[PDB]
Amino acid sequence: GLMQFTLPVRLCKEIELFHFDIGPFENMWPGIFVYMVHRSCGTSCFELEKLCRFIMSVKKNYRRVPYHNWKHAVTVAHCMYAILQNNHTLFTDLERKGLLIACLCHDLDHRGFSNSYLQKFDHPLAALYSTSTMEQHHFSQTVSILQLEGHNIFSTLSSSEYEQVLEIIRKAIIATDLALYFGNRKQLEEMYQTGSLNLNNQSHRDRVIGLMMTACDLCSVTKLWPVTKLTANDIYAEFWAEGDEMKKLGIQPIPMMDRDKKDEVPQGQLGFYNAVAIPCYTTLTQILPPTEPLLKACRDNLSQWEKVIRGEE
Ligand SMILES: CCOC(=O)NC(=S)Nc1cc(NC(=O)c2c(C(=O)N3CCC3)cnn2C)cc(C)n1
Ligand SMILES: [Mg+2]
Ligand SMILES: [Zn+2]
Repeated sequence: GLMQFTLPVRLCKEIELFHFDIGPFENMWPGIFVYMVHRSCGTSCFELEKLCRFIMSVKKNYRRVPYHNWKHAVTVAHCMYAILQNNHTLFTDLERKGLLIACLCHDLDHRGFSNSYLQKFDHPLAALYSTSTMEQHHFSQTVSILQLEGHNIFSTLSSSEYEQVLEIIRKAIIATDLALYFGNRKQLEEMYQTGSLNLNNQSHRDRVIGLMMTACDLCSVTKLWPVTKLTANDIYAEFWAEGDEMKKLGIQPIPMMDRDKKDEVPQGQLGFYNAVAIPCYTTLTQILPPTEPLLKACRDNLSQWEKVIRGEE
């Protein structure tokens, strides 16, 4: 109970920053996650033994895919950690508990294919969950792992506190379905500009947690340029595999996913930053002023993608 995790000095300091990269040493990522729960939540939120057992089962159930992998899980949790730490007082004891767990769990057992590929493949999971297919899977896998023996990290919550935190986690994971992001951000835009946004309204909180989830999920666009650029390679390695599988079903993939259309990457990054990333971090920064570094770093990387187009790299 007196066993504080500590990190080497450069990590200890850099981890507080939004643009922190968790590094290539996989064996340090569990320790980094625990460090963030202890600072974000307290050293008493979770029985350490149960937490460590939970983390290692969660890790085991991420697959060896180029992008939607255990490193993505921890990177997304670290972004949520930075948001929580820069907005100390806005979040309940329960949201702080739930949201680092949701982020760690948000892509459990991902295979590196979109909902669309499953629906066109006719994957069993598309019959069981008609919308937000993978995301209902990820939540389902989260509940499975919580119900393994010695894995209930929530065991000392009351029955209703338990139900609230599993409900925070379920909405949080559903919200990582980017198809849902657009409406969620539009509504947050109106609510904030007409002045009706009320953080005491549970349905409003829900939406603000969903936008945080999109922001943390997309945080590859908010890293220093060399991190952003090398991640883009992993992201496209999955996209191109999915395009290949689309061709195998006899379907021209969208060009984003076609590996014969690599030259169009820089212009597709512009679209994505313009239609998705910048609007996301904009609305987030309006709602949560201290998250501004995410917007500023996204705009830096947009400017780095325009330089790629101008043959300046
Ligand atoms: C209905 C489908 O229609 C459409 O194409 N809409 C849209 S969102 N297209 C789209 C999205 C891109 N996304 C990214 O590059 C990306 C992601 C991302 O989308 N995901 C989902 C898994 C992680 C995360 N980080 N980064 C850099 C790029 C281009 C060229 N196009
Ligand atoms: Mg996902
Ligand atoms: Zn994700």
